[PDB]
Amino acid sequence: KVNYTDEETQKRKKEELDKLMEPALGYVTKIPVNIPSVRKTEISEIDTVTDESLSLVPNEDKLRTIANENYGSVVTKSGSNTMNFVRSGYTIDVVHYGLRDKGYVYYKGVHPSKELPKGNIIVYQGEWDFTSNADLDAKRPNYNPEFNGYGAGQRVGVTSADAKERTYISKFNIDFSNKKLNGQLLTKTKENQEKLRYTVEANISGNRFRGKATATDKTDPILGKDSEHLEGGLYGPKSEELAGKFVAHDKSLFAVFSGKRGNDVLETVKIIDASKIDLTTFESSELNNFGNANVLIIDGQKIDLAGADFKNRKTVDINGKTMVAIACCSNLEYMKFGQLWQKEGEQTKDNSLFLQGERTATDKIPVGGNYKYVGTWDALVSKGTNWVAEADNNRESGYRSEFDVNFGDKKVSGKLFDKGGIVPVFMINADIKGNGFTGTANTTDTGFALDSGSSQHGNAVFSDIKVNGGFYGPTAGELGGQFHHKSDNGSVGAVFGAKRQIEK
Ligand SMILES: C[As](C)(=O)[O-]
Repeated sequence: KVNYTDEETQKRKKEELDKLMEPALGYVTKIPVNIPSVRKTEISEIDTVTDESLSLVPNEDKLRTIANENYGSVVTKSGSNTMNFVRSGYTIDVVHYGLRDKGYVYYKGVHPSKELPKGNIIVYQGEWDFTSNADLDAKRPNYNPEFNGYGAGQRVGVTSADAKERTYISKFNIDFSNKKLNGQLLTKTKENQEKLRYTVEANISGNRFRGKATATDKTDPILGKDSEHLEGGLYGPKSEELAGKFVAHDKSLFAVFSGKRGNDVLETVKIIDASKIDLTTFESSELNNFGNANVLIIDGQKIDLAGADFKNRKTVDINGKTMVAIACCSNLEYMKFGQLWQKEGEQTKDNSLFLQGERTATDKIPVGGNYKYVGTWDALVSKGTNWVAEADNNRESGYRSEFDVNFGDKKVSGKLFDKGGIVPVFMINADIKGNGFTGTANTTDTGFALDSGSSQHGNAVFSDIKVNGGFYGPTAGELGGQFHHKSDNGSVGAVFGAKRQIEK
């Protein structure tokens, strides 16, 4: 009166929806509420969830604050009683009236899966929830057989919480051999009759899936619009569970869903490596990753690692912390490694090395043939003084990593050089198993001087340090790995990557 909104073109609307396809630990949206002069409020406030705690309900704090100041009553559904790695549902003020916030609908999960079942078709079952938009002109009946009260969905978004004695159940079939999923979102009445509301189809990439939800009944004034923007992820170390959301193409619905597979013991395969070595404790810890090795996830937030140079320094603010990553290399398409630390003004804290890669499928690991791989590496050795390897582009005399891989004998042989070194400082010997390798890193008998480069200073020696690595890319044309050891006799953390060679 008069109400002005931004004129959104169809192109802009698609772009907006496309943005919502970015993988994240979770997502949350506000339940729409009409201001007095408007007749329709779309679903518009859709935020990523970046915290990693399963006990934190997205925006429940914001809601309880408003509820309390208005004597409301907050109720929260998460599925916390069934799921171990995912949460899905709503937090809602059930005695809501007027123009104040009603609540939120969300999903989130922890430990995006780094191992998937090897193959076959696996069943996941869970629940789903939703909020509609608010619309006076959507033919939503004053009396609704499915939803409680007067004019459900008309002035305030209607939700799964408002249903009359109905349960909202989800079922999925994941075909891990073809990386495809299908599913059904159903409603069950008190008389135990099921009605299919949406069919879901999606493709799996990394530990995420992207696809669509097709409304089964387009005459439904609330659950009647298709989505071409469904996205979710597998969660748990071994894809024990899933969770995701979809947004109706007209922003008239935001649905979330969860799922859990049965107790059957399945064989799994590694799809992702993503970890870091702390350069003070020389301990390894896992990083969150969604299957894109060129994206570094810190505190549920992302750092693009790609850049114009051989290796690139990225500097990103994450929760008031200035993170710095030096990521190598531009010739590696399916993996990245390098340094990571917190910029503490002039100093630096939590110095670490990281490595990420997208594992080759086991059935694409070559069965025979001998290949050279060439790349570089990053390392810290400490034994009184510090010795360092910093990733570089000098194949002749730099910090070279060189490998001979014999796929026939399932052997990897590697050499890690110091700059100017004529003999390597580390020798790697490993066995190939599935899409990775494991073995040892050894210095020579009498090892290498901590360069310095001093005629009184010490020498470092390491014996049978455990090495873990993977093959990355469609046909294992890239390889990488790491090793770490903590000792008073000397310590080391090292990451390396290399690119398969062709004889020119
Ligand atoms: C193109 As890629 C290695 O980020 O899947």
